[PDB]
Amino acid sequence: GSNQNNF
Ligand SMILES: [Zn+2]
Repeated sequence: GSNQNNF
């Protein structure tokens, strides 16, 4: 699975 962090 792909991941995205929007800090
Ligand atoms: Zn993954």
